[PDB]
Amino acid sequence: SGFRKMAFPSGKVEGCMVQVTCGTTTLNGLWLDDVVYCPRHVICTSEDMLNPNYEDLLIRKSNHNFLVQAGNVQLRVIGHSMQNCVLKLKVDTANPKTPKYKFVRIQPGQTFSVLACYNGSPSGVYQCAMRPNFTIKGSFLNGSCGSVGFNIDYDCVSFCYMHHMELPTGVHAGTDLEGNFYGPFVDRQTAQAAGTDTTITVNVLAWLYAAVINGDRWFLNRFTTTLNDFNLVAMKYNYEPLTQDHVDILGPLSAQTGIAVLDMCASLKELLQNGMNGRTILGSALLEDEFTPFDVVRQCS
Amino acid sequence: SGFRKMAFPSGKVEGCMVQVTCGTTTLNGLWLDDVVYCPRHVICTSEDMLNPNYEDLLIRKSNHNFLVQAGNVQLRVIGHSMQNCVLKLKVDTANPKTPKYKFVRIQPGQTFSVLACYNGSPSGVYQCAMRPNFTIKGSFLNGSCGSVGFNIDYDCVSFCYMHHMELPTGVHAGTDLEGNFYGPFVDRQTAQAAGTDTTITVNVLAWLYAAVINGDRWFLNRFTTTLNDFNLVAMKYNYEPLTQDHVDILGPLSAQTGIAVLDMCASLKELLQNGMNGRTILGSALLEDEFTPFDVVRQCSG
Ligand SMILES: *[C@]1(C(=O)O)C[C@@H](c2ccccc2F)n2ncc(C(=O)Nc3ccccc3F)c2N1
Ligand SMILES: *[C@]1(C(=O)O)C[C@@H](c2ccccc2F)n2ncc(C(=O)Nc3ccccc3F)c2N1
Repeated sequence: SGFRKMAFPSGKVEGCMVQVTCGTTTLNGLWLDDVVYCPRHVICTSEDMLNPNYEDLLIRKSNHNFLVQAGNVQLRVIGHSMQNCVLKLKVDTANPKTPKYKFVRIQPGQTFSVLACYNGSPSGVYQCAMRPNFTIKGSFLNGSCGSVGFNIDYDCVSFCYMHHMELPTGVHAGTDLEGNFYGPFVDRQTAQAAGTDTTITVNVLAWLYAAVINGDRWFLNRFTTTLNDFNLVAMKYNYEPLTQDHVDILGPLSAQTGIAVLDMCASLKELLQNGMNGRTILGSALLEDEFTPFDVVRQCS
Repeated sequence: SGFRKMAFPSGKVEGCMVQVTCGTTTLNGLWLDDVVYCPRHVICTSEDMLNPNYEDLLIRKSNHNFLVQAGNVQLRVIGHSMQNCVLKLKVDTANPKTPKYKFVRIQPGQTFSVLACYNGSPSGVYQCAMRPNFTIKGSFLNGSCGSVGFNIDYDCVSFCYMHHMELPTGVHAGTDLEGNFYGPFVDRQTAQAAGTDTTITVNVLAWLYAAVINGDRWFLNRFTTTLNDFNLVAMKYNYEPLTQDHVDILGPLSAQTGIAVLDMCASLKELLQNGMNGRTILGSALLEDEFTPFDVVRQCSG
């Protein structure tokens, strides 16, 4: 029993973290096979980040203008390229600790573990959700760029995120491992608007099932609802619309608890309209939306 | 910016997790040098846990009755001994992945990372606080016993906790790495009272400092208090009394934010007496106490 925000064991990813330096700038890199991936803004100086011309800046750089360090040992760059917003520094030696890996571009509402790093060294690990507005609510300080997000499937590491910036509003933005930003963000020191964020409805319902499995049932009510009627309330409270796909994804949790998905929706409608009235669910005074149905199943089983 | 419950990277601990089987019972073990550490209840059957005589049960066990497996590598058990509530199985080979380590008995209020494991395989990592009543609020299922809690200092792993049981109340109990339980708990399937739990006051104040560093300052007030005055409110609200030692440990955060500790105490007093009025602090509608002043410094600067 007990329900916790749980990150994946980070060992397979720790062995891939390197320090990347280009002039005065030092950030983190991911060494997989003979390639080191890192944010391309590593090639920018203070007077460049307002509107950098990355193609021009990268031309002024040579393979030897990048110092890559894995622990104490220095790696040698034999070819540099730019793929969207990521720099790919090809090194002469393959990382012997390269795990079985995949690059995946996750969907909003999905979760992953962040291995926060500083100077190529892992500092901590925590679980994040990709918000519906494509930002993440992380914990990042200067030097944390190049830190990655990932999921594990048995022995396969699926890398899905690379940290690129903290927006002026304190929220975090980054790319997939092909350098494509999640959301409308760009790699420049400019005020950028994140969309209106919404609550991940299917994740709140999954967490309500996690609470039922762990003994917290006070919120289960005599009322019920329809999918279209529930969405009327959800739209008022800035919750993302619930589809039949979301109901289907919730099927295994519904079966384990004996609680119909629409009945759990009925309980959630009353929690939104009437609030929690100073009560807690799984140790929280707010409705939690950063656990997917898969996160609940794998933690409870 | 941002504030999160952050665990230590678990790689150095993953290389130490093994599977330990004794008859039908399988749980996790910790392999450091040529010793495998695990809960002594591994030698019990379902109908032994009511009141086991561990010394008598262990006498019926020989080295070959313990099957120890690190991945697919089978370890050969050449010695066995019981130290308090842990079994120490001597194996014929040193773990090549043994990191630099220490065994520590943490104090109540201190935090640590838990690497939850099943069948000797790691499944997740999360941070826990050793509650003032010596329980932890974790996430453990059947098969999780033998999972460890730890802290990392540079390259050194300080193992502080081994999981042994979930009480009927749903909370978790275990030992340090010398097999001494935290709290009054025993390793038997019996109803056991965890005392009244109290809130770690120094940790709540540290998190209020973390909130101010992150821009959350609505709760800051034009009031001040004294140590004894604050403590009359802390005793009313089941918060542990604040001492000058806690004040001193908060020193760095007070210096960084420019907010005196007794002034932060006055804000906490107003929050205890008036609630949060439906507002949030660092993404929470509750006062948080599972972050120490060290956890705040490591994250807010580091
Ligand atoms: C990242 C790096 O490590 O190089 C760090 C990251 C950052 C900075 C400060 C606090 C947290 C945090 F995650 N970061 N944000 C922005 C940038 C950057 O290179 N440029 C920049 C500056 C200001 C606003 C937007 C922007 F893109 C970095 N660098
Ligand atoms: C642990 C093991 O893996 O052997 C598992 C742990 C447990 C059980 C169920 C849910 C969560 C959880 F952490 N556990 N709790 C108790 C015990 C045990 O061996 N005996 C027992 C049973 C009930 C209460 C106390 C008690 F000691 C285990 N074993």
